[PDB]
Amino acid sequence: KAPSHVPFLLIGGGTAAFAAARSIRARDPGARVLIVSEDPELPYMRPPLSKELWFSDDPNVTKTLRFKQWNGKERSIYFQPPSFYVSAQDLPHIENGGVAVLTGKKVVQLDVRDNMVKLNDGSQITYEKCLIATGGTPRSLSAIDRAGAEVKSRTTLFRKIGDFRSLEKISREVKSITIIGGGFLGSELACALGRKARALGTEVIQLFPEKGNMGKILPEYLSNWTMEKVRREGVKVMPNAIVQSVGVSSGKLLIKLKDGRKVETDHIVAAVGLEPNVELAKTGGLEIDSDFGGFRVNAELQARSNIWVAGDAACFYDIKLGRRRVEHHDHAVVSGRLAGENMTGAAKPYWHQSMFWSDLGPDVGYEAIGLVDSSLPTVGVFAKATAQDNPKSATEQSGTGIRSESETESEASEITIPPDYGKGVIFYLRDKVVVGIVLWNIFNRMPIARKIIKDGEQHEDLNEVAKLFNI
Ligand SMILES: Cc1cc2nc3c(=O)[nH]c(=O)nc-3n(C[C@H](O)[C@H](O)[C@H](O)COP(=O)(O)OP(=O)(O)OC[C@H]3O[C@@H](n4cnc5c(N)ncnc54)[C@H](O)[C@@H]3O)c2cc1C
Repeated sequence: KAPSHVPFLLIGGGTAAFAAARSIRARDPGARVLIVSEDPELPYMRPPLSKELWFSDDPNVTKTLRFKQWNGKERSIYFQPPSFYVSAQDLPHIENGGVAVLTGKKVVQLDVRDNMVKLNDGSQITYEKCLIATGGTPRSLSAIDRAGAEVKSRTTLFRKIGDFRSLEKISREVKSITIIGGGFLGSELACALGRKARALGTEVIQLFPEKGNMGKILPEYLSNWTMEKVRREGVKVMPNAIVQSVGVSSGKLLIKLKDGRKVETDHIVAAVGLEPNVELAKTGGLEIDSDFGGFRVNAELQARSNIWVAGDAACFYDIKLGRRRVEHHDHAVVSGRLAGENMTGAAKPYWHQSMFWSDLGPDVGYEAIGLVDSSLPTVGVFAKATAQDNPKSATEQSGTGIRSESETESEASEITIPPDYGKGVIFYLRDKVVVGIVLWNIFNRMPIARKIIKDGEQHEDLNEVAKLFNI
């Protein structure tokens, strides 16, 4: 089925590859683009898998994957209808070109000098320009790694459609599920599973070594508030939990913690970060970053004269922060688009400041930008929330749940300071300069946050700065 040659080859069929395909076709209306995708699905967005797809009373949603946004309006998880793609066989000579996807196929060898890749089925494909957009593989716990096949078979590493379907099934079938990891994803899943368990009368546990949810990122006040929110959903949250081992004890999973607590459960979900998919660097002879992970690229996202990297797999040069890798939807879209533009001769640098967002449900959301690390000095400024300061209202206003879309990618032109907390802004500092911002239930203000960080001025009074965020 695979053609012998394609002008544009995109390795991996995720968010970054789809953005690049769209960019290439916009700039070159007759372009011929092939996406090679190891997963059996056509390109789709990930955020709904831990969010709106769980907030449903319709059993058909697991089959269609057409979810309802917080505003009640339906959207498909897929970036475009399957009929918008051309067949890989037709690609070389179909009038006006198109975008094809080879699903269920892995690129296993990259030969840079020969502009060639080899698939797992032995197929050889040459390219003129290549994007690596392979994303990452979920990290496991060493305690699970060392526990043997039975424990492993009863642990979900949450990333794909397949994991959504298998976990949604498990949540209807078993009595107890344990999430390991306190980050945004672990916490989203805790809230999603918690809501399911309430209707079924079952148990959800979330455990992590930090003092509270998102403890590596949020300062203690807001980390603690989040833990209480998750507890209000019915979830048993266990902070200061260091996993010693995991075994099977008369049919149940048994998690032993260093402090002496034991946790008995039916299934485990791990959400403890990501290992960038860099296997192709071996045969490709490409440099990887041993400190931050990922393929090292220049300002234009090039690994080689005709090889670019975008999305989760890229270790890029952040304009403010230096060598960096992120796991942001926004980054995958903007870096993928830019790769596509540069593959069609734009030669433009990656200067975008990537934003991140998380919704715990329709009532609580976060946004983040820049260097966000709870070990840094911070200043938090908080206020009571208004009726509009929640993900649902933000989605009602914008028409979308993908916040990188509603926020805009832009930075504000100017930021003239105007002359039971439920929202706020948190500034992360270096010598009175703001290097990162977290927004709690404040929407449509990311351009202001980008402007503050880009300008890099010293600020005498952060309480004045907070007025820009309507605090
Ligand atoms: C459940 C979940 C929820 C998330 N929610 C948010 C959110 O709310 N906000 C936010 O900012 N970010 C969120 N993220 C992160 C965001 O989704 C990612 O940053 C984004 O998916 C990265 O896109 P990508 O194209 O780089 O990688 P991916 O989407 O991982 O795509 C990579 C693809 O390449 C395939 N592949 C790998 N190797 C090969 C190979 N050799 N040959 C062929 N194919 C290969 C993989 O199977 C995969 O399909 C979430 C992530 C997850 C998993």
